[PDB]
Amino acid sequence: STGSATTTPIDSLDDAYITPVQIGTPAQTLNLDFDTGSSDLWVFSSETTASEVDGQTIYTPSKSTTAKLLSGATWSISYGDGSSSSGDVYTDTVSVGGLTVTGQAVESAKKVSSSFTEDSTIDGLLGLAFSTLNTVSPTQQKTFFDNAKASLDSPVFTADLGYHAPGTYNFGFIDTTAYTGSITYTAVSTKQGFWEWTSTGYAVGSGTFKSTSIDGIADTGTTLLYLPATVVSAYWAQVSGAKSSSSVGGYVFPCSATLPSFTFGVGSARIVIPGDYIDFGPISTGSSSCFGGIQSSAGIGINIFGDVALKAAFVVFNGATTPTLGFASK
Ligand SMILES: Cc1nc(N)sc1-c1nccn1C
Repeated sequence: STGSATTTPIDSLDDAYITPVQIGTPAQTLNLDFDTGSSDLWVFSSETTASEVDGQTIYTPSKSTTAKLLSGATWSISYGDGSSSSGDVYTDTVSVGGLTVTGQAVESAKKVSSSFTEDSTIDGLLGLAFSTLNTVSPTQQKTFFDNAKASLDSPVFTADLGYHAPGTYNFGFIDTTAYTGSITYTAVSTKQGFWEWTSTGYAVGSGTFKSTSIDGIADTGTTLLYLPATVVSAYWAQVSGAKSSSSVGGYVFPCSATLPSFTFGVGSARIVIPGDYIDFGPISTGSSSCFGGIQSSAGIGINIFGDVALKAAFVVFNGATTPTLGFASK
């Protein structure tokens, strides 16, 4: 089997991407944030504290003839930005782009933090990291991909995120029309539960490539590109007036700037992030100070190849017996 679904930016800055997901019988369609940096499929629901729902579409398990409470199971998760959610668990039928899993754990939120309530466009998350990170207790649950994998034509999914435009998540096949050139595959460590790999270096604009190993994770659920402070300083030094602002929480730059591109290495191959992709717009409405899309990972504890990087590539998440990651230009 295969599946194919369109993923759409939630706003004009590509702050996140939402993909429609069918849950239950009859189908209830929710728009979920596909997150290769976590491993829980959770939804706003009829169980979510009413004051914490503000415009999201909810899953109502009592209206699904295939829903079953997973008795005794609870979940609780917190993300790198400090947001969080928690609740109980149902199993139900979940379909993405025509690919169906029966018995998928659907984690129903009883509580969500303010940043979830405040984002009316995101109805929940669909985790695509390794199932070892799933938070359900006392019986850990499998991700949608883990449950689907044996049925897929090939044990892969691909992320093809757009810059200020829709893109595609495919399951079970590699669309050879969706990228240019060849796909370069690179090793993955699953030891921390992530799609963790090592970039071979970087360049800023038209500058020379610096060969240096940069461990990090391929994370569709993180907006920006978080890299070591040395690398990030080298980038922003090429932008007149750019500075790290403790009050804003990262590098800012004059909105009048033309940002340089940023290149990262995948083996001997190179992925070029256009300067436009690094612009996250005014820090507050009407400001002439703009927020940068490349930020320091110092104090995160891991480098993160988030959407800023991934949207410049066609990315293969290869779930073969030994997982790997593939990157192609597009
Ligand atoms: C700040 C910026 N740097 C580029 N290379 S294009 C660009 C920009 N200004 C306004 C919108 N966008 C995308």
